[PDB]
Amino acid sequence: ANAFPIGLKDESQSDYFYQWLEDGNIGIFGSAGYGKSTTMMTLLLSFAGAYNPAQLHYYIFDFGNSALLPLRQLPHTADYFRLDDEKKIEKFIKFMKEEMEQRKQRFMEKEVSTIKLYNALSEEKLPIIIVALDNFDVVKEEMPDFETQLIQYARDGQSLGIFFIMTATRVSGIRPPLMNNLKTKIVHYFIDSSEKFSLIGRTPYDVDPIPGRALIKKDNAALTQIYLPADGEDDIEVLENVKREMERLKEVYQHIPKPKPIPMLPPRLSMSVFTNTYVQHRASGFIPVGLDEQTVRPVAINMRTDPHCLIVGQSRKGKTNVVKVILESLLVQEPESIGLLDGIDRGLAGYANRDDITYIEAKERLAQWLNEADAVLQQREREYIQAVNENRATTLAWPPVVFVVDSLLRLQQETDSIMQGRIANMMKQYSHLGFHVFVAGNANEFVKGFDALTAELKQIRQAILVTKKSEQSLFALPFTRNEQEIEPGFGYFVVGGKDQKIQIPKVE
Ligand SMILES: CNc1ccccc1C(=O)O[C@@H]1[C@H](O)[C@@H](n2cnc3c(N)ncnc32)O[C@H]1COP(=O)(O)OP(=O)(O)OP(=O)(O)O
Repeated sequence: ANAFPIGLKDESQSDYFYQWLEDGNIGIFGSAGYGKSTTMMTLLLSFAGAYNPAQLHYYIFDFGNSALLPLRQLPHTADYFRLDDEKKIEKFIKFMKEEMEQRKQRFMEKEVSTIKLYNALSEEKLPIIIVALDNFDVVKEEMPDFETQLIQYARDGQSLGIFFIMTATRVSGIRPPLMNNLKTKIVHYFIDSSEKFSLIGRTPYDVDPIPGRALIKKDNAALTQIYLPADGEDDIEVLENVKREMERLKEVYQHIPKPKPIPMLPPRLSMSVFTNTYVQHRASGFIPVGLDEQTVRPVAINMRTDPHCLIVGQSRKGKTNVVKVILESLLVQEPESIGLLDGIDRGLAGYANRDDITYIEAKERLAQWLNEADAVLQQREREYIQAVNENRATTLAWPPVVFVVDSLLRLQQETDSIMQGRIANMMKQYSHLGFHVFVAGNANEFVKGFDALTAELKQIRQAILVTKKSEQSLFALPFTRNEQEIEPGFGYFVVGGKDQKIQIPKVE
């Protein structure tokens, strides 16, 4: 449970025990082909057998030669990193900074120093995070940014319940801060004599003749034979039984929730893949518009609280795509009617033939749809008023009567003062009775328009921007000089003052 036996000490004989937490970070050292990765594999499997996946999280950085590739199958492993996975390692650095910062807040909120205290008092436990790193030499030379973070994890992490394990072929070159934080040190055979001398550490010879100066030996070193991770007579038999060992851990920890992999944005994102894999909420009155940039989770429009939405931007392709993302997501719901007013370019002609979609082009056809829409909304208004006057609980949600517009300029041309005022009144009257409006156009069109219809649209506080925040005077948002360019399938989701970057999926 606590004392993990990792090897047989040379002197009957007793096992060398590694105390949980107390013995701190582990530092595996030695020349090539002397059991650095086996010691790594023995440690990680030993801890996995005692603690749950929910209690113990691994993040294996295998930069050696795929020696820790079997450990990828473990339920304890959150993610597995290689030298080629640079973008994944960069995100991990961001993840740990946020995770450590969040930990420090929770510790300070409940007035505690160590993780052992926090988990004891708090009912919701935090997982122990071991950062396994095979081959430190390659990190030392080729990855100085990651090296800086590894020193921070070893120093500050242990108190927050974030331990660190690493193998290294050349100790001469490792910084004293990193070396000192490595509490436990497993030292395998070395070829060079100079490499051994540095691992001896402080001795009574280091003590100068000064009253008060002294060496404090906590515990003596021990010559130990490290156990193999599984029984076997050769490398293949051990590797086979190591696989069989993990199959048991998978079976034993079946109901225990597994750790989340590091969230990553795909290079290409379609609507079909977005709806199937990522979108796993499928709630009524929620239109998923795209994945968040940082967290990589579906962001959605709450139709009950925020019924209307603007699609602002210069890009014709960008706006039209966002309309299709909304139309596709609206079809998953059970709408009463959808009045699609397409622009002068007939881009959304494919949605015309589909069910529950009235394709609008001329002015006369728009008037017919407004009559059908208003007739339904008038009935809902009666049921709402009758419910309040009879002291009854009002209906929570209705089938959405949506009015999608691909072009604001086309809407103004196809309507007059009377018809524009009618639509504006419908928004004022029926916004709480399942009426929705999705307009698309340039930023200046909303601002320049002082007509009855456009005056109502400019007051809508929710929007999907497919343009820069600096290049619009509609929503007062935070921005800077060095703002990111608006590439295809990228925009901002504005709602209730706040905003966030999102990856908008392409509708084929
Ligand atoms: C990943 N290699 C193995 C995994 C399980 C069993 C054997 C091996 C193996 O390749 O054979 C060697 C010993 O049998 C096996 N071994 C360890 N302890 C042993 C022990 N107590 N008895 C017998 N063999 C042992 O270690 C191996 C040499 O060191 P290793 O490759 O583990 O690490 P490294 O090369 O020092 O560093 P890196 O992999 O990062 O380059």
